[PDB]
Amino acid sequence: AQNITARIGEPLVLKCKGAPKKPPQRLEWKLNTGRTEAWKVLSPQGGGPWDSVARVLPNGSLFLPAVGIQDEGIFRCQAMNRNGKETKSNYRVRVYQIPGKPEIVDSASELTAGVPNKVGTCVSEGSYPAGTLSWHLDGKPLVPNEKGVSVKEQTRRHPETGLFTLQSELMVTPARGGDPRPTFSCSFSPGLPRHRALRTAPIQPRVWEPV
Repeated sequence: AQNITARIGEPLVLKCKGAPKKPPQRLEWKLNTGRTEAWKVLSPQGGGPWDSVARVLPNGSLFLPAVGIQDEGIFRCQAMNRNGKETKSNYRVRVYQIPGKPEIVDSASELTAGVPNKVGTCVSEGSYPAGTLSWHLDGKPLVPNEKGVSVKEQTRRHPETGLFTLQSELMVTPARGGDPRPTFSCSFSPGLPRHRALRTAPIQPRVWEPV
Protein backbone atom coordinates (compact mmCIF):
# COMPACT_ATOMS: atom_id res chain seq x y z
CA ALA A 1 0.00 0.00 0.00
CA GLN A 2 1.18 3.49 -0.91
CA ASN A 3 0.96 6.03 1.92
CA ILE A 4 -0.87 9.30 1.25
CA THR A 5 -0.95 12.31 3.55
CA ALA A 6 -3.44 15.14 3.10
CA ARG A 7 -4.24 18.20 5.21
CA ILE A 8 -7.73 18.38 6.74
CA GLY A 9 -10.07 20.43 4.56
CA GLU A 10 -7.87 20.05 1.49
CA PRO A 11 -8.98 18.19 -1.67
CA LEU A 12 -7.54 14.79 -2.55
CA VAL A 13 -7.30 12.97 -5.87
CA LEU A 14 -6.31 9.30 -5.99
CA LYS A 15 -5.10 8.00 -9.34
CA CYS A 16 -6.42 4.75 -10.78
CA LYS A 17 -3.39 3.01 -12.28
CA GLY A 18 -4.05 1.42 -15.66
CA ALA A 19 -7.46 3.00 -16.22
CA PRO A 20 -8.68 4.41 -19.56
CA LYS A 21 -8.28 8.19 -19.77
CA LYS A 22 -11.85 8.53 -21.05
CA PRO A 23 -15.20 6.92 -20.14
CA PRO A 24 -16.62 4.35 -20.11
CA GLN A 25 -14.27 2.52 -17.75
CA ARG A 26 -14.45 -0.87 -16.08
CA LEU A 27 -13.26 -0.05 -12.57
CA GLU A 28 -14.45 0.01 -8.98
CA TRP A 29 -13.09 1.79 -5.93
CA LYS A 30 -13.50 -0.01 -2.62
CA LEU A 31 -12.55 1.88 0.53
CA ASN A 32 -12.53 1.12 4.26
CA THR A 33 -12.51 4.33 6.31
CA GLY A 34 -14.17 5.92 9.33
CA ARG A 35 -17.17 6.70 7.14
CA THR A 36 -17.67 3.13 5.92
CA GLU A 37 -19.41 0.55 8.10
CA ALA A 38 -17.21 -2.03 6.38
CA TRP A 39 -16.10 -2.06 2.75
CA LYS A 40 -17.80 0.52 0.53
CA VAL A 41 -17.79 0.02 -3.25
CA LEU A 42 -17.89 3.15 -5.41
CA SER A 43 -18.87 2.84 -9.07
CA PRO A 44 -18.07 5.34 -11.88
CA GLN A 45 -21.73 6.39 -11.86
CA GLY A 46 -21.99 6.38 -8.06
CA GLY A 47 -25.24 7.85 -6.79
CA GLY A 48 -26.17 8.44 -3.16
CA PRO A 49 -24.93 10.31 -0.06
CA TRP A 50 -21.39 9.47 -1.19
CA ASP A 51 -21.41 11.80 -4.21
CA SER A 52 -20.72 14.79 -1.98
CA VAL A 53 -17.99 12.87 -0.14
CA ALA A 54 -16.09 10.65 -2.59
CA ARG A 55 -16.71 10.71 -6.34
CA VAL A 56 -15.20 8.84 -9.29
CA LEU A 57 -14.00 11.22 -12.00
CA PRO A 58 -14.38 10.77 -15.80
CA ASN A 59 -10.75 9.63 -15.94
CA GLY A 60 -11.34 7.10 -13.16
CA SER A 61 -9.57 8.89 -10.32
CA LEU A 62 -11.17 9.02 -6.87
CA PHE A 63 -11.92 12.57 -5.72
CA LEU A 64 -12.46 13.89 -2.21
CA PRO A 65 -13.38 17.63 -2.11
CA ALA A 66 -12.26 18.01 1.52
CA VAL A 67 -10.62 15.21 3.49
CA GLY A 68 -11.39 14.79 7.18
CA ILE A 69 -10.43 12.58 10.11
CA GLN A 70 -13.26 10.22 9.12
CA ASP A 71 -11.60 9.66 5.73
CA GLU A 72 -8.50 7.91 7.05
CA GLY A 73 -8.11 4.30 5.96
CA ILE A 74 -7.61 2.09 2.92
CA PHE A 75 -8.45 3.05 -0.67
CA ARG A 76 -8.28 0.36 -3.36
CA CYS A 77 -9.01 0.54 -7.08
CA GLN A 78 -9.37 -2.49 -9.34
CA ALA A 79 -9.30 -1.24 -12.93
CA MET A 80 -9.72 -3.09 -16.22
CA ASN A 81 -7.50 -2.08 -19.13
CA ARG A 82 -9.15 -3.27 -22.34
CA ASN A 83 -8.85 -6.69 -21.94
CA GLY A 84 -8.38 -8.52 -19.88
CA LYS A 85 -5.52 -6.41 -18.57
CA GLU A 86 -6.11 -5.69 -14.90
CA THR A 87 -4.32 -3.30 -12.54
CA LYS A 88 -4.63 -2.83 -8.77
CA SER A 89 -4.11 0.33 -6.73
CA ASN A 90 -3.54 0.39 -2.97
CA TYR A 91 -3.67 3.59 -0.90
CA ARG A 92 -3.31 4.10 2.84
CA VAL A 93 -4.61 7.58 3.65
CA ARG A 94 -3.67 9.51 6.78
CA VAL A 95 -4.68 13.10 7.51
CA TYR A 96 -3.17 15.83 9.67
CA GLN A 97 -3.86 19.25 11.17
CA ILE A 98 -1.46 21.88 12.50
CA PRO A 99 -2.42 23.37 15.87
CA GLY A 100 -2.16 27.04 16.77
CA LYS A 101 1.08 28.25 18.32
CA PRO A 102 1.53 26.75 21.81
CA GLU A 103 0.91 29.05 24.78
CA ILE A 104 2.28 28.95 28.31
CA VAL A 105 -0.22 29.71 31.07
CA ASP A 106 0.09 29.95 34.86
CA SER A 107 3.81 30.68 34.61
CA ALA A 108 5.86 31.45 37.72
CA SER A 109 7.27 34.96 38.11
CA GLU A 110 9.65 33.60 40.74
CA LEU A 111 10.64 30.23 42.22
CA THR A 112 12.78 28.86 45.05
CA ALA A 113 15.89 26.67 44.83
CA GLY A 114 16.00 23.40 46.77
CA VAL A 115 12.27 22.65 46.56
CA PRO A 116 9.74 21.61 43.88
CA ASN A 117 8.22 24.52 41.96
CA LYS A 118 5.48 24.90 39.37
CA VAL A 119 7.21 26.46 36.36
CA GLY A 120 4.16 26.69 34.10
CA THR A 121 1.63 24.92 31.89
CA CYS A 122 1.98 24.53 28.13
CA VAL A 123 -1.23 24.39 26.08
CA SER A 124 -1.70 23.35 22.45
CA GLU A 125 -5.07 23.34 20.67
CA GLY A 126 -6.40 22.03 17.37
CA SER A 127 -3.93 19.32 16.37
CA TYR A 128 -4.33 16.02 14.53
CA PRO A 129 -2.96 13.58 15.27
CA ALA A 130 -2.42 14.39 18.97
CA GLY A 131 1.34 14.84 19.10
CA THR A 132 3.57 15.61 22.07
CA LEU A 133 4.68 18.56 24.19
CA SER A 134 8.28 18.88 25.36
CA TRP A 135 9.90 21.32 27.77
CA HIS A 136 13.35 22.85 27.29
CA LEU A 137 15.84 24.45 29.67
CA ASP A 138 18.17 26.98 28.02
CA GLY A 139 17.99 25.02 24.77
CA LYS A 140 18.45 21.53 26.18
CA PRO A 141 15.45 19.19 26.65
CA LEU A 142 14.15 18.27 30.11
CA VAL A 143 13.47 14.63 31.00
CA PRO A 144 10.91 13.47 33.64
CA ASN A 145 11.82 11.57 36.84
CA GLU A 146 15.35 13.01 36.63
CA LYS A 147 16.59 15.56 39.21
CA GLY A 148 13.20 16.73 40.48
CA VAL A 149 11.91 17.25 36.95
CA SER A 150 8.34 16.04 36.46
CA VAL A 151 5.39 16.68 34.15
CA LYS A 152 1.61 16.37 34.46
CA GLU A 153 0.28 15.65 30.98
CA GLN A 154 -3.22 15.25 29.58
CA THR A 155 -4.69 14.93 26.08
CA ARG A 156 -8.24 15.92 25.19
CA ARG A 157 -10.26 15.32 22.01
CA HIS A 158 -12.95 17.79 20.91
CA PRO A 159 -16.33 15.97 20.68
CA GLU A 160 -17.17 17.54 17.31
CA THR A 161 -14.01 18.37 15.37
CA GLY A 162 -12.06 15.42 16.76
CA LEU A 163 -9.05 17.69 17.22
CA PHE A 164 -6.74 17.45 20.23
CA THR A 165 -5.90 19.81 23.08
CA LEU A 166 -2.59 19.15 24.85
CA GLN A 167 -1.56 20.24 28.34
CA SER A 168 1.84 19.87 29.98
CA GLU A 169 2.58 21.15 33.49
CA LEU A 170 6.28 21.43 34.33
CA MET A 171 7.76 21.04 37.82
CA VAL A 172 11.45 21.47 38.66
CA THR A 173 13.63 21.32 41.77
CA PRO A 174 16.28 23.98 41.04
CA ALA A 175 19.79 23.34 42.33
CA ARG A 176 20.94 25.77 45.01
CA GLY A 177 23.78 27.80 43.54
CA GLY A 178 22.41 27.03 40.10
CA ASP A 179 21.33 29.43 37.36
CA PRO A 180 19.42 32.37 38.91
CA ARG A 181 17.97 33.34 35.52
CA PRO A 182 17.00 30.14 33.66
CA THR A 183 15.02 30.10 30.42
CA PHE A 184 12.16 27.64 29.90
CA SER A 185 10.12 26.94 26.76
CA CYS A 186 7.55 24.43 25.51
CA SER A 187 7.56 22.83 22.06
CA PHE A 188 4.91 20.97 20.09
CA SER A 189 6.10 18.10 17.91
CA PRO A 190 3.61 16.45 15.50
CA GLY A 191 3.20 12.71 14.99
CA LEU A 192 4.47 12.56 11.42
CA PRO A 193 7.14 15.01 10.18
CA ARG A 194 4.55 16.91 8.13
CA HIS A 195 5.75 20.18 9.63
CA ARG A 196 8.40 21.69 11.88
CA ALA A 197 8.05 21.91 15.67
CA LEU A 198 6.17 24.86 17.17
CA ARG A 199 7.76 26.59 20.15
CA THR A 200 6.30 28.86 22.83
CA ALA A 201 7.58 32.25 23.89
CA PRO A 202 10.21 31.75 26.60
CA ILE A 203 9.45 32.24 30.29
CA GLN A 204 12.30 33.74 32.33
CA PRO A 205 11.62 33.36 36.09
CA ARG A 206 13.90 34.42 38.93
CA VAL A 207 15.54 31.84 41.17
CA TRP A 208 15.68 33.03 44.77
CA GLU A 209 17.48 31.42 47.70
CA PRO A 210 15.63 30.09 50.77
CA VAL A 211 16.21 31.96 54.05
